[PDB]
Amino acid sequence: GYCGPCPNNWICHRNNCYQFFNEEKTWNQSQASCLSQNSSLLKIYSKEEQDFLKLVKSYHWMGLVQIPANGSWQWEDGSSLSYNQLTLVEIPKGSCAVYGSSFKAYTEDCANLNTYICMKRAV
Amino acid sequence: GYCGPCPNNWICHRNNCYQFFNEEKTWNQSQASCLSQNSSLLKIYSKEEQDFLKLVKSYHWMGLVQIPANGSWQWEDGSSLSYNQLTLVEIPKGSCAVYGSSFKAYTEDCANLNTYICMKRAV
Repeated sequence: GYCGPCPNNWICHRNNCYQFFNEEKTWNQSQASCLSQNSSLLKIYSKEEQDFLKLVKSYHWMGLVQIPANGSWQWEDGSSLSYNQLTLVEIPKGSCAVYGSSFKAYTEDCANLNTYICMKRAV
Repeated sequence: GYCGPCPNNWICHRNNCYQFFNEEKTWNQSQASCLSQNSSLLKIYSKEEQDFLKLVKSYHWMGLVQIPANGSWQWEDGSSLSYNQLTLVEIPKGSCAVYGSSFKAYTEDCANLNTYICMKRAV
């Protein structure tokens, strides 16, 4: 069958759309860049349905952030981080997270410059 | 727009279809597995149009083999390996090649067991 719809030249899988950007930006600028293209930073909503992402090397900003008050990690769509989605390595002080392959994420200072991955959840 | 057509749950990009198999097989068994699903082992026909593949980690069988006589490397579709497609590291004796990320390939004994990537070139 066909996969989509998706922005031109984006990778499509189960109707989810992904694109990898190597221009480095802060977490906020990365999220903004994704939003300007009608998407959001990468969200791992299901390891089973996003299996190939385990093969993505290096580190990239994803849509996982820390809440100021309670300090609870949640995705940009407001949903909360679940145990079965990925293994988050909480390294001191950082309030944003980079995806680091193998369904593992690492906390970092949001002002750090990183490449990033945008995703459009299917409808 | 839409991307495809592609086998169910395969990754689609510019209408090319890809799937990553972690069950390890010899080069021949890997090619056969791809063929049985109407595809062929991964071919890098254009670094520009297959850019995201630079991010694929580990090593996987691809459709690049050595010809018995002249010993010229060519893809499975008969086309010849071009300089601008990838950097092939010819390590002694092997007649098959594994893709090793960053558009680099490494020669290996075809009987080695490796994970593999299948691809359906667009039409």
